[PDB]
Amino acid sequence: ETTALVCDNGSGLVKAGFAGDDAPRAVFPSIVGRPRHQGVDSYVGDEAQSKRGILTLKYPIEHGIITNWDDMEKIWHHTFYNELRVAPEEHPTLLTEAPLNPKANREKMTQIMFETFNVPAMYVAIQAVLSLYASGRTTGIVLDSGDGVTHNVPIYEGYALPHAIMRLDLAGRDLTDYLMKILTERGYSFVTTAEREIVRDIKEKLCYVALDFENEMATAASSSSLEKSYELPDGQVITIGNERFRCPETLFQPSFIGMESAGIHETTYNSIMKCDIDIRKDLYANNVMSGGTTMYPGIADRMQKEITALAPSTMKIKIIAPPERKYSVWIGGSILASLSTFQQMWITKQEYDEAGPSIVH
Ligand SMILES: C/C=C/C(=O)C[C@H]1CC[C@H](C)[C@H](CC(=O)NC[C@H](O)[C@H](C)C(=O)NCCC[C@H]2O[C@@]3(CCC[C@@H](CC[C@H](C)/C=C(\C)[C@H](C)O)O3)CC[C@@H]2C)O1
Ligand SMILES: Nc1ncnc2c1ncn2[C@@H]1O[C@H](COP(=O)(O)OP(=O)(O)OP(=O)(O)O)[C@@H](O)[C@H]1O
Ligand SMILES: [Ca+2]
Ligand SMILES: [Ca+2]
Ligand SMILES: [Ca+2]
Ligand SMILES: [Ca+2]
Repeated sequence: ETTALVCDNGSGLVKAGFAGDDAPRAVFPSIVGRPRHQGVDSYVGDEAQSKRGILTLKYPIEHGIITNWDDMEKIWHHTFYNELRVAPEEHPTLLTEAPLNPKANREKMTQIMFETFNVPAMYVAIQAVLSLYASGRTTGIVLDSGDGVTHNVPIYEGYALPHAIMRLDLAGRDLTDYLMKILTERGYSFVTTAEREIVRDIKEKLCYVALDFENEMATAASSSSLEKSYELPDGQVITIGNERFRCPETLFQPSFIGMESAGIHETTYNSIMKCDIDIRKDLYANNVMSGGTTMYPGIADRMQKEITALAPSTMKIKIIAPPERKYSVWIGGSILASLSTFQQMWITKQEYDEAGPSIVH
């Protein structure tokens, strides 16, 4: 066939699909399972998830960086052959990487696409910058927060400013774990692997960011107005009250999970302050949120409040939170891969043959 592919590999989820679609058609867990003793060769994604229990399950991307290459090769095979139902040798493939991904790492991605999958052409794009593009901008500061890592990435005239990038190893998995902890403290039992998945769903369905933590805690202590009932698959019902906003509060106050790090408002400010003073105005007016961990209701308003408190009193602050932002990286990749002016930028199989891996730089 013909259509270019966009594969946005994350710590928790693979988002894959065809350039020109408006969302990824294949979204599945970035997990590879190989047989346990009871099992007695490899499974990926939803099937791995459902056959977990007779598999040893591994995440090949850790905090946004590919670390297990053999399992990553399995992910990509499943992506092409099982999910997209394509022959990879027939489709140019755009892949994504984390900010500050080592050069040796982008090179191994490239070596594998060509030497294992025989793709005709490929490209590796930085995730946060693709999210900025998806919002129609070439200058701004992205907060990209997923399952495994959070970054602040200031971007000027199309390209990230690497000296000002901030990485925080606090993201959605840590929030899921903390929700599990605080639900356990309330008296619920969430221990099994099935139960951890339930907690992730609760997080995604019911959590939100309070505008002011203390005020919200006081409302929750004196009223039922913030309570929600959540129905488990087996029919059991639990009440979630202040856990709804205590969970994502950790993004702003990482001390809730024992981390000494600055919160996401502070890392955003600190990143802007590492940039030339003459571009800061434009960064402040173009803070784009990306990634599943930015999906909490209330997060934009809270960011607005917190950045306003840190920034000069006359600064225009604007937080942009696209509704599609679980998929902003992928959408930016799709938009980019379609541009007429991008077609020259693909690395072709023939160019790889002459130069070797470092051509991707
Ligand atoms: C000159 C230096 C280049 C570098 O890559 C240096 C690196 C060194 C390391 C440093 C950390 C930084 C990294 C970086 O930002 N890389 C680029 C990044 O991967 C993005 C996704 C990309 O590949 N982007 C490629 C964009 C290619 C497009 O570039 C343009 C110019 C720049 C802005 C870009 C905007 C494309 C989007 C899809 C369109 C939008 C937002 C319209 C305006 O709505 O178009 C013209 C068309 C062209 C096809 O920059
Ligand atoms: N509505 C929501 N509310 C809160 N969290 C959400 C919501 N939807 C998804 N998430 C969380 O977003 C995360 C997945 O987001 P995303 O796909 O951007 O991450 P990733 O790319 O796999 O990881 P990373 O970018 O950290 O490598 C998960 O932790 C998931 O639970
Ligand atoms: Ca991601
Ligand atoms: Ca307070
Ligand atoms: Ca703290
Ligand atoms: Ca200057």
